[PDB]
Amino acid sequence: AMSGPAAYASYVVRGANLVTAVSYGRAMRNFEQFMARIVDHPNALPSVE
Amino acid sequence: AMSGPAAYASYVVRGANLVTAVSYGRAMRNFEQFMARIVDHPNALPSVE
Repeated sequence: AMSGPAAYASYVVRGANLVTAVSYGRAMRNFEQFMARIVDHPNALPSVE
Repeated sequence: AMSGPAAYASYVVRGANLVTAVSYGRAMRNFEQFMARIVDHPNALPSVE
């Protein structure tokens, strides 16, 4: 007998993802994560943990 | 005799234009001015004034 999740994981294009979605190619999974890098906290090196 | 402008008009990719700029091969003209039409005040009919 094992364990695990009991639901799925949502994916919504709310926010400024929608603005990139309509007039372009697409939007971004992890957009808040993506905005956290290049404007919010740049020049960080790729660390696993 | 005439009056007129005295300088140019700025165009910077500051803000979320840069976020689209690194990933996708485009950037808007005043992303906020484009943001207000689609997510802030949608379906406003286009009028000249």
